[PDB]
Amino acid sequence: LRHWHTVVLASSDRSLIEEEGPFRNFIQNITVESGNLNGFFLTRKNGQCIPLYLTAFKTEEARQFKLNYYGTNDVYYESSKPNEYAKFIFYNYHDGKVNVVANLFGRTPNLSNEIKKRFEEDFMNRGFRRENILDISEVDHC
Amino acid sequence: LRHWHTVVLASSDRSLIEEEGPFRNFIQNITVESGNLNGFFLTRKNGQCIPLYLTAFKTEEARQFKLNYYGTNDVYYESSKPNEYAKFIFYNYHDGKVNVVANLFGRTPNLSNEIKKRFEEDFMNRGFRRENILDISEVDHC
Ligand SMILES: [Cl-]
Ligand SMILES: [Cl-]
Ligand SMILES: [Cl-]
Ligand SMILES: [Cl-]
Ligand SMILES: [Cl-]
Ligand SMILES: [Zn+2]
Ligand SMILES: [Zn+2]
Repeated sequence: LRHWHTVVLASSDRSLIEEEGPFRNFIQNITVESGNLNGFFLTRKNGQCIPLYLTAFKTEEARQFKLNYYGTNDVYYESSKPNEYAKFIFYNYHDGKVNVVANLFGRTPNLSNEIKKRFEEDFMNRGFRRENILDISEVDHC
Repeated sequence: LRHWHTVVLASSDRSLIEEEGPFRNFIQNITVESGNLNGFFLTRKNGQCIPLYLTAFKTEEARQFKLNYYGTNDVYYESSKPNEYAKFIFYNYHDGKVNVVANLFGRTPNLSNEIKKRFEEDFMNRGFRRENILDISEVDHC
């Protein structure tokens, strides 16, 4: 779980992942430190690209983490092929309101259409609009 | 996962678990079938306690399930004391809106103070009012 790229972002609240949104972050590296996930991202804030470091701390159960950011978050990791892609589902609690932000990471800037399609269908199968899924592999970003 | 009782309900949207709420259901039994969880609950409607049968389907993750109810739900099972209690977290997706409904089940109508307190503070630590936690152990319910 080293070198990564954010390929697709999906959220119950589109603004969370729109330009300069709190969850429009682009992963660069993920370091596992004592079961915790040390993430290094880049993000655009007021006209520039800036570094963002966040640690998702382990919990009583594997693949589930806790992260303090834009409130609190329950983080779940998933992947059939851990060396090809990584999926992180964030349930963000911001002042009493809950939102889900799904992240699809790839070893390179893009991922197979198969992986991306299933990721996107799963999101849509949960009642979310296609407009809320942002494939950033086809977009220039930080 | 036999005999169970709903002891505490907690939700990001209080109305979901108050009277007439879609998630104010009382577990009676949980039967495992092919990795799936077949739950039998009671629901209060028009003065009567009515049966509610729902199957939470397995996934590529042992304690994770999928459930079609009041929209769709990603369900997670947790418990450090499997024969004493069961915790089920429902991330509900209804009309593009996300809500979290946590259920604490006991072998009997009530549960250890230690278990209930940990459950309750974990929920509160995510920015929710104590108002959103309903301990029904002493409430006359189905
Ligand atoms: Cl690369
Ligand atoms: Cl690169
Ligand atoms: Cl009993
Ligand atoms: Cl009984
Ligand atoms: Cl009742
Ligand atoms: Zn690269
Ligand atoms: Zn009993």
